[PDB]
Amino acid sequence: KSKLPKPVQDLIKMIFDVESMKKAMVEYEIDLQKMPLGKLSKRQIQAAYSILSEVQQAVSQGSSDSQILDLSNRFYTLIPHDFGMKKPPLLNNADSVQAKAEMLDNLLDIEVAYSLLRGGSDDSSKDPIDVNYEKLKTDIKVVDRDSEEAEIIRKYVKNTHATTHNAYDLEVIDIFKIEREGECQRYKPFKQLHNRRLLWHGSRTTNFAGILSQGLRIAPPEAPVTGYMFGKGIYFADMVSKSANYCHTSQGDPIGLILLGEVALGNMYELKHASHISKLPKGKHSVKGLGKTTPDPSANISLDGVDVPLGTGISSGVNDTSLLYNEYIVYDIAQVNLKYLLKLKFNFKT
Ligand SMILES: NC(=O)c1cccc2c1C(=O)N(C1CCNCC1)C2
Repeated sequence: KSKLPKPVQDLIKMIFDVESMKKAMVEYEIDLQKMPLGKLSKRQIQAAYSILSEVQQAVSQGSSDSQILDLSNRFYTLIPHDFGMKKPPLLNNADSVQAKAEMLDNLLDIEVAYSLLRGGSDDSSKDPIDVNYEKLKTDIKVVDRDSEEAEIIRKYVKNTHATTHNAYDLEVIDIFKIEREGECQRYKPFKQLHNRRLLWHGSRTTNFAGILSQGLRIAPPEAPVTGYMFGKGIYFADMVSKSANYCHTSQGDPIGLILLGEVALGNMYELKHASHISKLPKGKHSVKGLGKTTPDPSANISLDGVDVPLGTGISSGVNDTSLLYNEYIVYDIAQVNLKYLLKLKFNFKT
């Protein structure tokens, strides 16, 4: 039986839940009879991205239908859905390819996880929890409730959570210190770079095995650019309110996970509107999307050299911005050092 702590073990069970995988799929209207979990493939997901990019181009050009129809059939041939009747939705706009792409991102992480939860020696010497834990290649330690670290984190979560979107309330059930294998010697060279901050990154639970196992990644070339406001990179927030929205929780499954990463921002290229870049200006090492709301700068705290902007949310200088919350994008996976992972309960006000 595992020597790990209940909170950690329970974390393993969460990120490796098959049901959750089939749930996220069925929720996507994916036919589990035509496309069961095991059938999922990386190549297949690549091809699908490519089709979606062709649709974007078609949509942008103003393709004379049929071609927009043939591309739609193609995508639904690759990704088997069950509509029954009324026919599948036509992918003929930005909105459609955007959503279809977000799903492929998720489906990708599910394949990564299922491929892991099914790979390796499935013997009976070590217990399932221990085996799986290893597959993650991540050191997971529980952070004491009554500790300076926990105190800080809880304050960061409490302050950056407001009422203008008070559709729910946040409860920190567990906080873990995390250190992925490799993520250290890879980040080292970037630590010798100013503007290092502790930012948020929320994601569906089903994507966490792939995140811990392979770290946060950047969309592939084949992936359509629509949706990525500031190009293909890694996105973070300084307010749990913006990040917590990517955990996609509901009163049905009120529990989600959210990361806390130390990001070497360097000199930030500040923008107020979407802008595909990837290629920053000389001297710029990241992008900062200016939001209408920022954490009170006077409340900024630090440690080790990492700034924690846990100050309560105030109104930034600019409202001429399209963004409501700030956004931080880095285009090099090594500019990120994941530090903590939180298990949070979302209490919806309804
Ligand atoms: N994940 C986060 O915490 C997060 C935080 C801030 C902004 C964004 C994300 C995120 O994931 N964003 C997506 C990027 C891909 N295109 C859809 C939107 C934008």
